[PDB]
Amino acid sequence: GSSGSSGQMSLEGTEKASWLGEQPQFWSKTQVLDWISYQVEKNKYDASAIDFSRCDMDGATLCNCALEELRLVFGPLGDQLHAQLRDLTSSS
Repeated sequence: GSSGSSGQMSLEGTEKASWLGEQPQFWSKTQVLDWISYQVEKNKYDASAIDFSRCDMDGATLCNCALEELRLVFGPLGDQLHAQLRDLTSSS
């Protein structure tokens, strides 16, 4: 907007990620929703469409879920989330 106008609210947090270090297949009901916020805050998504109530996937269900599915549970944001999950499982 003008002279910053961003980054003036909650700028502290350094305790690793609850979903960092473990594959997407061994994720918990919390880790999942926890990973979403990360992609929702990075993609600048309003996050006023996704249905967290529908995201009951613990972990194995997320990696097993389908593309169109993630798009119906996380709105149009799924298209972006899937791309990420596709790399997590892919591994090196």
